[PDB]
Amino acid sequence: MRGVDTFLAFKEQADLKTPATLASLAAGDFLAFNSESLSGRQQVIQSRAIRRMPMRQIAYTANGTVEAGGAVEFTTSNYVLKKLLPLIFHSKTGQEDDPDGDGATFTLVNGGVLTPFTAFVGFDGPEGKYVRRFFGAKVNQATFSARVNDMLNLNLDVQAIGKDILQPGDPGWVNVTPVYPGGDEEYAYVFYQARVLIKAGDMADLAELPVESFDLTINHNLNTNRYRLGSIYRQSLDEGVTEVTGTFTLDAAVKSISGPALNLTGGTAHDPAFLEKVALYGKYAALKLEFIDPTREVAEGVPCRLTIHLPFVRLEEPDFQVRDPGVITGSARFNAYETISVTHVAKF
Amino acid sequence: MRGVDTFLAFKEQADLKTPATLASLAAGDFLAFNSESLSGRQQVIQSRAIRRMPMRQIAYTANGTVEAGGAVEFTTSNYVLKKLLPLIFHSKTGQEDDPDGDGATFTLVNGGVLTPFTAFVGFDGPEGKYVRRFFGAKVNQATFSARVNDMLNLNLDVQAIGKDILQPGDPGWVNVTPVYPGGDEEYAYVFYQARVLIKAGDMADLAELPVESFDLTINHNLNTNRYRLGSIYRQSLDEGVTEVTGTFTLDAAVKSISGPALNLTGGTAHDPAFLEKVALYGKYAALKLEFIDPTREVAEGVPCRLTIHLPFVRLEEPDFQVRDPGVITGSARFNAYETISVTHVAKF
Amino acid sequence: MRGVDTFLAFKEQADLKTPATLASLAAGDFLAFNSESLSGRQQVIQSRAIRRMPMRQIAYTANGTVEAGGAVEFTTSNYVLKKLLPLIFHSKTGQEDDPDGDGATFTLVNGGVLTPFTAFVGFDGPEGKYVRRFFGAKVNQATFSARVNDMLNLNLDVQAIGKDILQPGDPGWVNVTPVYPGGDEEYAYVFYQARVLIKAGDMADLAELPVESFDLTINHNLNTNRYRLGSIYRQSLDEGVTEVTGTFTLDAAVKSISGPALNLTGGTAHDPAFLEKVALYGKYAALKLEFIDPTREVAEGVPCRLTIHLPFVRLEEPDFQVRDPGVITGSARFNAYETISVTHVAKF
Amino acid sequence: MRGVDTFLAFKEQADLKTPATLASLAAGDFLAFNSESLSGRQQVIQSRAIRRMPMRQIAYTANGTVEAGGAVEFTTSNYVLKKLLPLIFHSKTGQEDDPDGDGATFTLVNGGVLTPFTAFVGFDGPEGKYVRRFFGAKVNQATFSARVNDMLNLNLDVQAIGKDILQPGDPGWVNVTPVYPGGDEEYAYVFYQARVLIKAGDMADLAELPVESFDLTINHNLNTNRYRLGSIYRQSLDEGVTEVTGTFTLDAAVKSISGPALNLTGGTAHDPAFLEKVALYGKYAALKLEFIDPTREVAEGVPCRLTIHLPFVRLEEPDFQVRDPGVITGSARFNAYETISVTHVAKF
Amino acid sequence: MRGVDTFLAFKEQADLKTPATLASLAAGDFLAFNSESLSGRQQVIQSRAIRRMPMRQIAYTANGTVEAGGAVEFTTSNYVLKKLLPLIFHSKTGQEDDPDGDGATFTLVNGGVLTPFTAFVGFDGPEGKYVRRFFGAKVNQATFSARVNDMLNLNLDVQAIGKDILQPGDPGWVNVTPVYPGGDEEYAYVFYQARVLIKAGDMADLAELPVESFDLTINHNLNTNRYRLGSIYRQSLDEGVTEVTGTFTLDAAVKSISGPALNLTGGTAHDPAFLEKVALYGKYAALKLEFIDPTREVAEGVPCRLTIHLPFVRLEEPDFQVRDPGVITGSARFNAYETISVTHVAKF
Repeated sequence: MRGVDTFLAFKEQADLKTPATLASLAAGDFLAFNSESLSGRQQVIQSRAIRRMPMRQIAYTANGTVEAGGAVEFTTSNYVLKKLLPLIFHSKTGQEDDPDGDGATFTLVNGGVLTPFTAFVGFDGPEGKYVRRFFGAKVNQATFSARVNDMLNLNLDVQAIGKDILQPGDPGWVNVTPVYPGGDEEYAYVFYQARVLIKAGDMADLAELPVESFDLTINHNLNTNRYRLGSIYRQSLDEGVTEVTGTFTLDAAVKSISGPALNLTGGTAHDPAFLEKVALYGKYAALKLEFIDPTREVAEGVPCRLTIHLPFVRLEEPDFQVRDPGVITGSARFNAYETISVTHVAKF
Repeated sequence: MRGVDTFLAFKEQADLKTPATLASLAAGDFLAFNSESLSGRQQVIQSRAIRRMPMRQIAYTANGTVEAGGAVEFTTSNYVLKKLLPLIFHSKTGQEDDPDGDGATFTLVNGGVLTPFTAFVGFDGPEGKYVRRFFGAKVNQATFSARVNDMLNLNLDVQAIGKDILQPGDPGWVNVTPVYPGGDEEYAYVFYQARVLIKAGDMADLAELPVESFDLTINHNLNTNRYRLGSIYRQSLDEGVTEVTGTFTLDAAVKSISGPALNLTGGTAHDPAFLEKVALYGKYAALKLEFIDPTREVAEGVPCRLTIHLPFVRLEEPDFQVRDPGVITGSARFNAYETISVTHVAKF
Repeated sequence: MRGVDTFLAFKEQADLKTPATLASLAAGDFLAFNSESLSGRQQVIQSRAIRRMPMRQIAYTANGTVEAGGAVEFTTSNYVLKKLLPLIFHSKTGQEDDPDGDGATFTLVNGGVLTPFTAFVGFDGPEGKYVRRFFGAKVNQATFSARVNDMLNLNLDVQAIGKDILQPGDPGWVNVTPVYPGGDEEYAYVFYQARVLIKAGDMADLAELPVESFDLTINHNLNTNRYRLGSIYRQSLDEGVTEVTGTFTLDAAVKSISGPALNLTGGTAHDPAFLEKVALYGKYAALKLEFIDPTREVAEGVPCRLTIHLPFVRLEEPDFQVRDPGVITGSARFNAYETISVTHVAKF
Repeated sequence: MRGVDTFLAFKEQADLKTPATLASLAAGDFLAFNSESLSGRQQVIQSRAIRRMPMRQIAYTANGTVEAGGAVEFTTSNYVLKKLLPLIFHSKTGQEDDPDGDGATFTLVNGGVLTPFTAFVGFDGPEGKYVRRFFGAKVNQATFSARVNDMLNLNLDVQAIGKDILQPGDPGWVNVTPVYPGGDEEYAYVFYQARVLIKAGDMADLAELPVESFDLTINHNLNTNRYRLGSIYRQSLDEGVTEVTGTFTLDAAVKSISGPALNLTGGTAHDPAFLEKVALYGKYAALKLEFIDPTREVAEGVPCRLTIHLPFVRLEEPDFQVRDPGVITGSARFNAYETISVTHVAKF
Repeated sequence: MRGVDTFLAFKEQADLKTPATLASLAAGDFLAFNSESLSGRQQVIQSRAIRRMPMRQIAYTANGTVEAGGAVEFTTSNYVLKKLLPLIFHSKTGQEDDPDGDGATFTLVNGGVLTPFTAFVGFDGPEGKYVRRFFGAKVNQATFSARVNDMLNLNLDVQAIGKDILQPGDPGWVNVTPVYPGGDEEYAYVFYQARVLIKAGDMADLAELPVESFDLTINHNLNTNRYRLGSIYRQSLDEGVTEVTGTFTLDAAVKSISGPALNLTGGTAHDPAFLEKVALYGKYAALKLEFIDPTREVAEGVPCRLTIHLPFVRLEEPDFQVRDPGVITGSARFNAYETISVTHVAKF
């Protein structure tokens, strides 16, 4: 088997306990991924009755609860986002390809819940055909990452209720053929389309920072330990409180490329201690990570766009250490507080 | 001192507390090793009486219990196995060079015990001569490892009661000269002599797997904390329950090279999910790791052989992750349950 | 032995592990080559057991995995192409000597595989007779090269599973007599039959470039490291992704000899920065390397022909350096992307 | 196009990111060069999403960061030096044609910076007209070389932010006509005007060495890897620490032609191991490479002059190997330490 | 200085750290060499304290460890061998000019060590007199080379502890006058005195091969990195394991000139694949490189002789490539394994 012999398909399921059928998979369900590590683990119970034996005994071993889940990396593309953003957030408003050009907005709501889905990891190679079905899956974490000379990546940590293996002849088997968007239909976001914008203190508008890389993690803090008597499976994947953290790498005392000057008082003079003072005084800043593809138009004059609005953000000490006689660089970590919004303007 | 200036010699001792003498060492006791890390550690006790002092004080420090032990790697050869297999297992039946050709079988028995031995790490170089004697030693762990373009290695984790240093002029000193088997007498096992065989479900016989590497660990779980008032030494090295684990690396959907087809129902059709289903359904499989040297005959038509019979084995999820568009490879871990047997057919 | 005393014969084998027999060689298997460098290498394993010895020891050395392969240069002729193009590409459609005159087309297909073959390098000279048989061979790389005052050359880099030596008296020996096409039957392509055609931007048709030389490499990126326990041989030669690169030498600001004008907007005015702008704007160009022999007719009015269609090609900076007061010449490297096709129209 | 059809023009630009316009070029900007190799390279990004495809595909490729730069060789002449010495060093004091006759002195200062410039490589030939503009250029390295029967050459390694192509009809195009100094106005330095002077230990003055050739490299160690999200271009060319190295070829045990005797104690007796002892004892020597043209007067009795003052220099082992029964010759490498000064006395 | 103005003298020193005095040099110490490249290198340490400075600073630079060594080429002659063979090998038995005629035998012993020596490279020319003394020198590598129309050459790679320069007036200076053997006393080995003999398989005796050239390298693998705190010098030159490799050039399928036929079964029929099969089957062969000067008698009927016995040798694939229609020639590389012996029968 080769990685090209395998397909990945997420499909949303009505109830957490009812896996999607392998015959319902259609266009839009199959995603091109960078790597998958979904797996299931069964727990083994050993009787505590003391017995003389040189080694473990089959008659006195039982198997207990099962876990399922793992990571999936994606290159954040057009259809990948269309499929995954609804699985990462609670509410969606609008349509990406809305003609007016405001796209779809994804937010976390007060008592919102995550959509459960079934992950199919199918294999069709010279050795044969079989599908790993992970049912009752939820996105536990989602990291957006942007590096130089790279694309925008999206790493999902998924928790599931259980795994099973479907093979030709099983009661729920269909010989599925993955269908993907055309090469001319699917688009990705590259590093040179990115813009990190910050605002703090009395700054009038968002000023663009020259960062080298950025990461943004949404962590839903699912409770993956709700077991009961009479079942080896998790009984739910209840979501806790969403923790939105992140990091971005940039120099010490950087000036803004565009927008106002980095100055907590809104003045025109640059503050070489801007981020350090933001971190030291516990100020709240507004971030905006924005990808714009001008070469792709969604409306009359509206380009493809992926904006992440993080109003109210608290930075840790920016980590600007004097390590050598060269340029002082560091990574500023941050935690988002009140809300996170994601607007995706895209045409399909 | 150089590593070539040193010798290693294990010798079996009647009682755990009576070290073997340095004059009893003879042919068969000295082993060629890859590396040794046997050492002793003394514990330092510091009085808790509160006293004003800028630093620790010699008058208020005592030294407590001592540990000894460490690792020794070997290239699993003819005489190395002859010497070490009796130290790793509880019972031996037969003789390796038995003319009929079934060799010696080493197994763990119900209430069996490990043989204690003394490890001599001797040095004889331009600087002088001295022996590190580790008395009351037992094999705590033993790992067999096979890699491609390598030999079969055996790593022993040894626990001992204590260490001492013998030097010219001590009451128990003898100027020992290590004697080793002739180059034409000693043989090793190479990777291309190895065969991993598996069996599960209704499979009729053992089918050979094409694995890239394998490891098998026997862990005797010695209790190394039995101290008493009136002695700085361990009072015993009581063995717990032997845990036999292992791992082997191979591809997803491997087909067997020889034997039947990998099929849990004994059919002739290949099952591309064989190991995954073995792990997911908690089935017990039979493994057999076997080295055969046809170029070395022990009987009329019986070749040198080292077989490790692991009936009843439980695999973890085989770890077949889609990491890249190339061949999907992974490592299947396993735990052995009821018994482990080791047959060594060898001529000396 | 002289190079004239040796023959070379490729023969296609059903399975990668079953070498072709030396008795199956017939007309069409024997090829006239410029030079061969096929060879096998055995790996030597040295025991890591530390031992005092001034030099390596025979008793403590083992031999490990084997590689085989090397290069073979051909003068791209009639029968050479007939034999080798099926070994370099995945799919073939048509017959070279098809009466209609479209020849055979060789392409890479989505999940296509390379044909394994056995290479016989036989020697029959005053010293005696013996054959080097390289079994399980695949074409790893194939370079087409055209220079002025030369013929079209084809250099193959071949990887194989192993080598063996056949001699009179061996179980698989036949006294083979090489049979070759008649001098009046075999034809080659000369430099003055070549045409390099390019197209980019809005150019309406392919415009001919005056190049001095060209090279085109197909690289199948075989995985030559798939070894296992129990075998010194490679277990497969799995092909990765085919990388098609190349280079052609020409002057700076060249005009086209025929076809439209080199103009990214399809106009009639020449663009002296055509290739530089193609490389700087990351445009995709279409190349066509075409050999035509009008003196050899395959159909009523169809000449012998070897066309290499490379639609979608990306040039690197054309390398037009001002080195001296003479004509500015340079080499434009390129990488092909979507597909490569090779049409061979030939009569045998 | 011929090398005579091309011109080269450097022009200093106010900010690193604002290229000089092609209409601002005037007398003094155009330089006669020996060879140019300025070029730009775009990086190509390949999506990591695993997909079945025989070859790279266009829809899944993006292009990333760009580099620009290359080498330019000059014959160190009057106006070439006037133009380039200000680009190689940090500070200039004086005017070459100062009547008093001390010329201009170029030095590296503590926190000094390099001047950014735009390099125009223009072509105007039978094929047409177009300019390669390399904007944001800095001198990364500068080598002065003197050989026998040659002129003094100056090789610049230049790093730039990016390249673009200007052509008739572009928004910033002007039909520039290169203007050069008259043949009777421009002068060069020949080998027979050179003098290498050394001083070490207690030597009272500088003693002239008879060297066969010399090289002196200034290396500014620019940081050419400062990229950010949202731009394919380098964000700066920050200069590190200037490393000034060099080499000169001469015979073993050479005596000085003029000045004192080569003697680390200032005595009149020659030391045949002078350079070897300077290198072995880690002594610091003072070098002075000086070109004087007596036939060209800049003041009443002051000739044209190019002096390179390298106080404090450390030689490596002079490389005086006995290779043959002839004269022992070798090359002494050196590293300059504290400061480097360059005085140019010239009339224009 | 000319190469004829210099002398070279090795002298054996009692301890590695005590250089031989320049007054102890006498007849037999001075050797005629082809070329020397002995040199010393001092390491320069740069403080890591970050400081603003355009260039390195003398106050913040220190110099560290020193290396010494280099190559010396000799024409393997009578006295050259007498002097150097004891420095290349561990043990010597016998005297070259022993009347019985078995000469001196040089071998590597189990725990043998190399003799340290001091190398004097003295210069006495019109410029003056001075000696380079390299103390604590050991032979790291020694290559014997034989070509057609050449003499037998011996290239030594020497590692030393340090270098110093002695000059008239130093505390250890003596005006040494080199004394050499008379022209009528010294003899060399020419190519036409050479014989390469091979034996493998069941061959009864050594059969002579017609080779074009040969090389044999002894490599002692000295550890040249044993430095300590408080010293800039190496603390030892500990020798590792001696690797004896070599190569000889010959034609493909060569027959033996004398001795038995090249046949792995001892038969009288020639095997055209002899060396290829020796390399492919991993057989061990016995080589013997032997120079005999019949015109020089050491005993009543015993001629001058230099034999290199290499029992047990493993050849790589002989490198017999079909490059052209002429005779197939190649080079067979080999590694010696168990022992190497060198017998020198010589009269002085």
